[PDB]
Amino acid sequence: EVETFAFQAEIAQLMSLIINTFYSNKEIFLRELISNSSDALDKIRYESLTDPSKLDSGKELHINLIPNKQDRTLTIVDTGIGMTKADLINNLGTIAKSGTKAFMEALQAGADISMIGQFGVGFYSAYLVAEKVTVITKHNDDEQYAWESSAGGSFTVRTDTGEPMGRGTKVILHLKEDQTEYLEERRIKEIVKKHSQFIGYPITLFVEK
Ligand SMILES: CS(=O)(=O)Nc1ccc(Cl)cc1
Ligand SMILES: CS(=O)(=O)Nc1ccc(Cl)cc1
Repeated sequence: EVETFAFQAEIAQLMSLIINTFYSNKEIFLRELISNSSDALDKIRYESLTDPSKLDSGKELHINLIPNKQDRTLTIVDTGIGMTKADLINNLGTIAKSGTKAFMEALQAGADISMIGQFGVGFYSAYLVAEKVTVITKHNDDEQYAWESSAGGSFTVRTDTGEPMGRGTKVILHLKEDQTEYLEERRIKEIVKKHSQFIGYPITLFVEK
C-alpha cells in the first residue's frame, strides 16, 4: 500500500533549482545530512534527559556512513529521534515552505547556495548528487516508514517491511551516474574532515569487501 503525494509548489521549485542550477560544490550535501543527523540525535538525547525509557529503542547515539558501489548508494544512518508519518509528509519535519522562501530571499541578498542549511532545508541538497532518495525512519511514537522521491513533483510514503531499525533515520542516496566519487573512501573521509570535524557524535565510515 503506497501513498503518493504532491510536493508543495515551493518545495518542488527548490528541488528543480537544486537539480538544474550549475553549481560545482556538490560535496556540501554530506555536511548537510550529517548536520541533520546530529540535530536528530540532539533531540532524542534531550528527551532522554527526563525520561530514560525514550532510549529503550536503542541507547547508542551515532552516525554511520555506508557506501555500496554495487548498488551505487550512499546511506547515512543515525539513531536520532526519527520521524513520524506526519513528519515525513510535512516535508521531513522541516518548515520547508518558509525556509525555501528565506533561502531564495537570502540568495537575492548575497547568500551562497552552500548556506542552504541555514534555512532549514539542507536535506534537499541530497539532490545535488542523488537521482532518487529513500528515507527510512522509525520514531518512538509511530511505525517504521519509507519515504521516497525522484523529484519530478511527487513523493511516496509506505509502511516499511524491511529491516527493523529500532529508532532513527536512514537516508539512502541513489547516486547519479557521474557522482560516484562520493562512494570512495578517501573522498568521504576528506569531506567529513573538512566540514564535519566537530560533530558531537561518532561517525563511522563503513568499508566494503
Ligand atoms: C543559484 S539557484 O538558482 O538558487 N540554484 C541552486 C540552489 C541550491 C542548490 Cl543546493 C543548488 C543550486
Ligand atoms: C573528522 S573526525 O570526526 O575527526 N573523524 C572522521 C573522519 C572521517 C570520517 Cl569518514 C569519519 C570520522
